[PDB]
Amino acid sequence: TRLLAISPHLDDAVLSFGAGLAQAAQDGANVLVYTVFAGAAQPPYSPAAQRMHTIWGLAPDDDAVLYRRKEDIAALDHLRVAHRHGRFLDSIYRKLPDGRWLTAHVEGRQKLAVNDHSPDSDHDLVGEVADDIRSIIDEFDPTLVVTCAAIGEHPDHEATRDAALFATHEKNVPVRLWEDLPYAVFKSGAVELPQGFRLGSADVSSVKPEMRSQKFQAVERYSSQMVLLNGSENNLFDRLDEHARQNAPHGGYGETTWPVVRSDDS
Ligand SMILES: CCCCCCCCCC(=O)O
Ligand SMILES: [Zn+2]
Repeated sequence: TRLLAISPHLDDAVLSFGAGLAQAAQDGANVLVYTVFAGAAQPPYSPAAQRMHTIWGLAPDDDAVLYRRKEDIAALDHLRVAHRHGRFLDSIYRKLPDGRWLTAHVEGRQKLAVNDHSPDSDHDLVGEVADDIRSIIDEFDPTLVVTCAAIGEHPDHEATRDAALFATHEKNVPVRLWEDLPYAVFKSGAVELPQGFRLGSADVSSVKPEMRSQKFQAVERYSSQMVLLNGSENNLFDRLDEHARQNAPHGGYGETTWPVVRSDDS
């Protein structure tokens, strides 16, 4: 088994699929977690990025990508799986064709806004990510690819998912999507896939308590993300446990994944 997990950001694969990854490794699978939006960023940073850096417990002008890459390596090391850090800039570092930042902070609004931009610029990014994923598929030769469902609709998650769908379709490798966590705790779960693709029936895994423990410990390696993920209740792991319990009231911990298959008449 050669399992390629494609994470949009430095944390998503561990949060959503860390128990699956750890179990795969223990079972003897060759596991590689490739993060798309791990590209190096350097000042000057936008006000919005500087705001995020502060929330992440860094100085505004710190090399946040470096800090997060080190966290990712620590977390994946904990799960005993390999990492690969991609070249694409997180949405907080990207610019529009016109020179404006992609993401902006709006005074008095907690949620960051995305500036409108061309259909072409979106298509081009997905195309580039798909190119890189096709190259990794050639290099790693996975028997299975898993990436995010993009529940929560983060643009980076949607770009990752779509590019993975295109690349795996072209290369004829099976693909599954994980339920994005913690997003799925506060979203409906329904997603809109690119034309021609649809989800098959869900699998809800049953993971041994040791795997849950190992996942949760790995999550804690993402120090920069903890305050943000824990919320005003300090209850990330409680919420993840409850979500798992909902989906398997007769079980222990688990993670929901769906196969992606071709739609009828496509
Ligand atoms: C426009 C939103 C800013 C992008 C922030 C990406 C940070 C990673 C957190 C996550 O993976 O969920
Ligand atoms: Zn993410």
